[PDB]
Amino acid sequence: MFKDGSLIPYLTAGDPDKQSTLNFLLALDEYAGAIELGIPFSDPIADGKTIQESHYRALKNGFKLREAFWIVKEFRRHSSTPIVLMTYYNPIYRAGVRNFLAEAKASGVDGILVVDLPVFHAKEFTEIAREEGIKTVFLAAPNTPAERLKVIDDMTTGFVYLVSLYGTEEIPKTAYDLLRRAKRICRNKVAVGFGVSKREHVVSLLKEGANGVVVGSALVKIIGEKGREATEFLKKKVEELLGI
Repeated sequence: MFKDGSLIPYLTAGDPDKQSTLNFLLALDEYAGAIELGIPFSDPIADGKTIQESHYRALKNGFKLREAFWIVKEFRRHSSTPIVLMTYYNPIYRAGVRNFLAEAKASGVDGILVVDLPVFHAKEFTEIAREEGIKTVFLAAPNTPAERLKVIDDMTTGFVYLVSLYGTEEIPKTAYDLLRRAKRICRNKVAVGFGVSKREHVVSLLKEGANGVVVGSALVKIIGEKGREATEFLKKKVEELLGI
């Protein structure tokens, strides 16, 4: 869904507010090959400490689901950079799958990632997504075996997203091992969310086969620290990670 060598920012919607989120996106767009926009959820059990707290912040400040389409729609007025919406199933199941996908498609979303999509629903989800024009993005962790990777790659229309809960400040062997394994199997492009935070992390991961590197924790850390004034700080962190 993005160019090879891409840096892919991840931001939580409504952290600290939908307005600041828009500002951050517009500020990082020039460095982004694609963008992941996260929908805060009450029980973000799949996320690491940093991202979990951004979910809490966003919600505390009173974020509401569709406030995410506002961010996208507005962003679209300025950019055409691919946008991937990341969410938990709950919000979508409760709000009607097809209805959500359709609305997202209208707001300008290109692909969706449902962190905890029940395998029991995977198929129907992928089909509805295809009918609504939304590309799919599936996750795989260090404990995802070769056989599951294949099945994941086969249902993926957007790209395969590899993560590492591990954190770091070096990238764990187990994470490199996952990338390596994913490359010998996936036909789709793969992006990695391994909690990078240093230029060597970006250089290394790209060199090792990552089509794109996601950058979330490093950005969300700054945002929870600088609030609405995090903009320029984000630009510098991204430039540092880019070597510019």
